[PDB]
Amino acid sequence: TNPYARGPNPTAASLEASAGPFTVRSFTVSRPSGYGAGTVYYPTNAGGTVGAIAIVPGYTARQSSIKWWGPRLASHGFVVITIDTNSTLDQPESRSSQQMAALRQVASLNGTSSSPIYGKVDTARMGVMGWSMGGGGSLISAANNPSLKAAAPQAPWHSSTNFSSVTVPTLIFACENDSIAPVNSSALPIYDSMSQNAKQFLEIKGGSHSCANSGNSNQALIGKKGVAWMKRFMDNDTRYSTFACENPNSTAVSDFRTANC
Repeated sequence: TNPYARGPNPTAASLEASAGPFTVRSFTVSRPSGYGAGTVYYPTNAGGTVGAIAIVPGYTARQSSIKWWGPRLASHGFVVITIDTNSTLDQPESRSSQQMAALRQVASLNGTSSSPIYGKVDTARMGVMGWSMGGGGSLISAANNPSLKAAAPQAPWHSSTNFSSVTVPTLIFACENDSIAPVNSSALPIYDSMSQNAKQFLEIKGGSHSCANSGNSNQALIGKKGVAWMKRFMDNDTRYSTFACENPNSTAVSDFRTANC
């Protein structure tokens, strides 16, 4: 039996719902270590230790843009830290460093007896997500730290599209009508560069650059896919293999690709 499996067997309905099975609480990081600010979301009633995920916004943006992932993922059995960067104008390499610093501080808090997440984290199982430059930072993080278990950036933005070094299972959310980081010059070339890993491409039909942000109108589908990918790869949880790897065959998806899943 898989020691990392948490929660009831998934259904499409349970993964499309606003909340998973676990109760979620959150706190503000008192003294952020290597990044600007953070909120930690965590399950209060998981049956074991859970992996941790660090999420980074885009240029000019703050936690609000990516906050919805905090409760959505934590309610399925993850500790999620959403960050503000040291500067809203930080570039992808700095964003990646700050994302990894946030994961490090989650590990610090797991070993800090006063913290609400004391002993709640399996520090060997971690994932990275983020929007635009924060998505590029997620891909840099994965390239530089292949022990990361999963990556799921959204509408990624990076000066290079060559991520052939990435061996981490990577799901790329993309937005069809993105005019900031057009799919044809950013998200798709990034996807196509990745040759060694489980990978997936999910493009939201008609989506603007903010199509996977807080307040999007596709939270059932996007949330199902993000949770399923993290469950399958961070928890080795093959109960999620079909949800993670399937084409959802959805009229809301204008481009779907997957390989080695």
